[PDB]
Amino acid sequence: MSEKTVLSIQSFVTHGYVGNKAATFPLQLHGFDVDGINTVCLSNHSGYPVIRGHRMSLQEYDELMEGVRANNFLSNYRYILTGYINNVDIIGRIRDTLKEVRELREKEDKKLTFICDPVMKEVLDAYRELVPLADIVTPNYFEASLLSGVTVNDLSSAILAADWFHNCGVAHVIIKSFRNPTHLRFLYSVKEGSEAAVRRFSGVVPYHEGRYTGTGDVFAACLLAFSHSHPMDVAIGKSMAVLQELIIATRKSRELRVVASPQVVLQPSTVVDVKPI
Amino acid sequence: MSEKTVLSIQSFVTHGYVGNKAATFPLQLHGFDVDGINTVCLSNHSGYPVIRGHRMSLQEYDELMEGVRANNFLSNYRYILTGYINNVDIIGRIRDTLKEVRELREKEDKKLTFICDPVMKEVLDAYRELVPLADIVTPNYFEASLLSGVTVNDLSSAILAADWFHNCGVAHVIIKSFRNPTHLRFLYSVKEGSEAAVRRFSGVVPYHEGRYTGTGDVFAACLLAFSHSHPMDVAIGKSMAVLQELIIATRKSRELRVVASPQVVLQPSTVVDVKPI
Ligand SMILES: Nc1ncnc2c1ncn2[C@@H]1O[C@H](COP(=O)(O)OP(=O)(O)OP(=O)(O)O)[C@@H](O)[C@H]1O
Ligand SMILES: Nc1ncnc2c1ncn2[C@@H]1O[C@H](COP(=O)(O)OP(=O)(O)OP(=O)(O)O)[C@@H](O)[C@H]1O
Repeated sequence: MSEKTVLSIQSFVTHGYVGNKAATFPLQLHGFDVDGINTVCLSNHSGYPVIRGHRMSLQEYDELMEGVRANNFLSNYRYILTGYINNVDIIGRIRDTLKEVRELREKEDKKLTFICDPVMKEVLDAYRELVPLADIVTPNYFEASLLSGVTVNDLSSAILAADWFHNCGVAHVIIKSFRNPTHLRFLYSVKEGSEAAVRRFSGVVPYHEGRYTGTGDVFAACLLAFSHSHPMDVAIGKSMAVLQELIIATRKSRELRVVASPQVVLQPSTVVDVKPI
Repeated sequence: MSEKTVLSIQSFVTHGYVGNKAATFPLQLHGFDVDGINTVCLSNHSGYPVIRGHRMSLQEYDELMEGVRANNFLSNYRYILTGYINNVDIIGRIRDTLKEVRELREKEDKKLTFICDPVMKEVLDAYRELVPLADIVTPNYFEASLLSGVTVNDLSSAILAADWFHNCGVAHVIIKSFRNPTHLRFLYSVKEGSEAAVRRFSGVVPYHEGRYTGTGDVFAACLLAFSHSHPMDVAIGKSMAVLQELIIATRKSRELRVVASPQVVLQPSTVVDVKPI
């Protein structure tokens, strides 16, 4: 408990649990004031026969942001969370949105934590430019492979990928999974500065067959929430646990029912060991 | 606990607690799957020096709805909740959105409850056409005065206003307040059909000086939630209590901090007597 304000910039769907709908409830459950910017407002996520809706233009984004800036809302965000954007100009514009906030915050001696979930064209080049400004990044193995140039097959390659992120400026790197078969392994790598020694942690979670929509979005939201007063390694463990229990709860590519299981999001009971290397 | 699906059609702001942001969290806290349609996506509510953002056009609404309809999402809403729309064509279109859902539901022998918060031009005429389809309406005194043609000054006039709503087809009418000075009085009036006797209830809540944004939006959301398994009179009492406690909690035109007080939304402790007349 402290300043729990988040600007969350992600997709929005009317039906299903992805993007800002998936992120906002877990955050609010943990006491966070979430200011949302919906980069798209669609009918649903991919998977269905049909998808429709509105996609935010650069003009619309800029215009929204005029109000947000003019009314001094930028000074009051302790966190920025980005998810699915898929627009070169806007992900390109977020570099600016981030930079306006950080300077506003630093001038009043308050902190800012930018958590970038690099959800993935020319969008890749734009992410390569944005990720260096992140305090925490949460790539899946595919996104880590694309950004770093290193195919993330296993722990060793995951570590080389994570080094790329530290080299471009990122302190905290979570590579959320890679697949001995009946488990998924993750890597957390932390390097608190150029002249700072890197420490790595790894752990596993049981693999469950099938696909589950919105897992990455809920993970990032829980990571933010748990990172507020838990050390990062503990926060990663609790986030992995939330997902592990939610994926099991829906076993009784389909939705996670987070709303049906709020105590799981608040207080996961499954223990995930995030073990130092 | 039962089918807790809601299609909620209201405004959305990035900053502040109004519209769909104000409604969605209380509903989710009570276990509801909320499918949101954001009729506008603005930077903030009225009150600030500047307001900016996007307003949904008829074309956009229709296009969104194509996806929602095509994917058979309409059949799975137990509730429809409407709030701030302010667009003749769209509030005009909601008549259709409502009618598609009701027939889909009736054909599978399931129920539908439409709660209309008639937030208020040519918009008035359009509401006069939409309100007859509502199961529950939640006008403030101004909106009851505008719709009915009767100035709602006191209990007697509130009752004549409520009669207008029953006459055009509405079973459950809540006139949320009118101002002996240190209290606000409300009226709940129920008439379960043309050939059904009207019953009325009234109660009071302590008046608190100042303005508080989003009270109507949170009230309607809590009413829906509490109406699910409580009788309506009890549900009105609990909703009035939630607001009464939230307005007191922010005393320690400014925001209600619902996220800071989730147990108040789930389990209000203040008792509001909804007394039969
Ligand atoms: N069967 C599963 N599918 C997806 N995620 C799982 C599964 N089982 C466990 N998880 C947990 O969910 C977390 C997020 O999964 P992943 O790394 O695939 O993100 P993602 O691919 O972005 O997910 P999504 O695309 O669904 O948002 C993983 O770190 C993992 O611990
Ligand atoms: N000082 C107050 N201001 C507003 N609402 C209050 C106040 N004190 C108690 N309330 C409760 O809040 C409920 C909603 O208020 P009201 O009927 O004014 O809706 P509204 O005018 O639509 O509010 P808003 O415009 O803020 O959404 C009332 O029924 C009342 O019981």
